[PDB]
Parts: sequence; structure tokens; C-alpha cells
Amino acid sequence: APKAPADGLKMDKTKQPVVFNHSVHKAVKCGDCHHPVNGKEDYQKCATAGCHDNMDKKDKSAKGYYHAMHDKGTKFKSCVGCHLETAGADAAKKKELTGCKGSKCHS
Ligand code: HEM
Ligand code: HEM
Ligand code: HEM
Ligand code: HEM
Repeated sequence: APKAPADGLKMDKTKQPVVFNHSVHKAVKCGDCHHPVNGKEDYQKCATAGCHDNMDKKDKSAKGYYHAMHDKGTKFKSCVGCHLETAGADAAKKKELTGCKGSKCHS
């Protein structure tokens, strides 16, 4: 099977890069993130050409990179969407896990 990479990976397609740590996410199935495409979990980088390669942050299509990391109501939970559910009503966790600045994603 594909193996989880080391912690400390940088997502740096944008001027607001974010560090992603697989170990913290080990209770999430791999294929919730590396989701099926044409019936097979796809482990390519998310912004591979033909994937989430649209770097317009207002785009809401299946190519919109920002959309795939931030929005609710998506077919697979996004970073922010899952974090909102995790934080629940806890305001401190909302800031830490979902804040647009001063959060664990963005300084
Ligand atoms: C589950 C144990 C699991 C596996 C296996 C896995 C693999 C994996 C690989 C091989 C990479 C590197 C891709 C590359 O070629 O650079 C990678 C990268 C990311 N992953 Fe992952 N991953 C597993 C689990 C999870 C889970 C549960 C999530 C979502 C909460 C997730 C997310 C990511 C992200 C984001 C990246 C970086 C990709 C990018 O920036 O394009 N992974 N993973
Ligand atoms: C990389 C780990 C990665 C992430 C993160 C990601 C997220 C993502 C979301 C949140 C959706 C749902 C969007 C919605 O509006 O419903 C989604 C959907 C699709 N993706 Fe994706 N995706 C990641 C990786 C990849 C890769 C590597 C590809 C291209 C091979 C890709 C493609 C697509 C496609 C197509 C969709 C729509 C799927 C469907 O409707 O069944 N994603 N992704
Ligand atoms: C989407 C690519 C994504 C990112 C980015 C991300 C980041 C992230 C950070 C920065 C933390 C805090 C710990 C750390 O520094 O690593 C964190 C914590 C949790 N996450 Fe996450 N996360 C992304 C995606 C997802 C998805 C899609 C889910 C749920 C399906 C998820 C869940 C969690 C959980 C649970 C934690 C731990 C929360 C806590 O309070 O410690 N993340 N993630
Ligand atoms: C709060 C809802 C919030 C905002 C607003 C926000 C903005 C933001 C911007 C402007 C970018 C850059 C987009 C571009 O193309 O210029 C960006 C990028 C990423 N973000 Fe974000 N972001 C908000 C919150 C969060 C949170 C809480 C997380 C982590 C759960 C997160 C994650 C990401 C990821 C991943 C990226 C892409 C990093 C990269 O590849 O450079 N955002 N965000």
C-alpha cells in the first residue's frame, strides 16, 4: 500500500503555505483525503494538472484548489470543513483549527 510520508510536509502552491502532519490525521482513512478518482484512490499531489489546479481562490469547481481546502458541503471533507466539525462549540479550538490567521494552519 502507499505509505504516509514524513510529518512536516509543506503545501506551498500559494503565498500562504501550510504544514501538514500525517501523524495527527492517522484516525482519518487515507482515502478520505486521497479520494477515489475513476474508482481508485488517487495519491498524486492535490494540485496535479487536471486535479485541483485552478489557483483562482474564488473558484468553486472541482478544480479549485482553495475550495478543496476551505469549503463546506464538499463531497469529501475539506481541511476547514472537517476541522469545524472537530472544534464543535469550543471557541479556542475554532481559532486553533479554523481561524484564518493566528491558527495552526496560518500564522
Ligand atoms: C493513510 C495512511 C495515508 C497515506 C498512505 C497517505 C499518503 C500520502 C502520500 C504518498 C503523500 C505524498 C504525495 C506526493 O507525491 O507528494 C501524501 C501527501 C498528502 N496527504 Fe496523505 N496519506 C494518508 C493519509 C492522509 C489523510 C488522512 C489526509 C487528509 C486529512 C492526507 C492529506 C495529504 C495531503 C494534504 C498531502 C499533501 C499533498 C499536496 O500538497 O499536494 N493524507 N499522502
Ligand atoms: C489531495 C490530498 C486532494 C485533496 C485535499 C482533494 C480534495 C477534494 C475535495 C474536497 C473535493 C470535493 C469538492 C466538491 O466541491 O465537492 C474533491 C473532488 C475531486 N477531486 Fe480532489 N483532492 C485531492 C486530490 C485529487 C487528485 C490527485 C485529483 C486528480 C487525479 C483530484 C480530482 C478531483 C476530482 C475530479 C473531484 C470530483 C470527484 C467526484 O465528484 O467524484 N483530487 N477533491
Ligand atoms: C487539509 C490538507 C488539512 C490541513 C492543512 C490540516 C491541518 C491540520 C493542522 C495544522 C492541525 C493541528 C496539528 C498540527 O500542527 O498538525 C490539524 C489537526 C487535526 N486535523 Fe487536520 N488538516 C487537514 C485536513 C483534515 C481533515 C480532512 C480532517 C478530518 C476528516 C482533519 C482532522 C484533524 C484532527 C482530528 C486534528 C486534531 C485536532 C486537535 O485538536 O488536535 N484534518 N490538521
Ligand atoms: C479562514 C476561513 C481562512 C482564510 C480566509 C484562508 C485564506 C487562505 C488564503 C488567502 C490562501 C492562499 C490562496 C491563494 O491562492 O492565494 C490559503 C491557502 C491555504 N489555506 Fe487557508 N484560510 C483560512 C483558514 C485555513 C485553515 C484553518 C487551514 C487549515 C485547516 C487552511 C489551509 C489552507 C491550505 C492547505 C492552503 C494552501 C497552501 C498552499 O498550498 O500554499 N486555511 N488560505
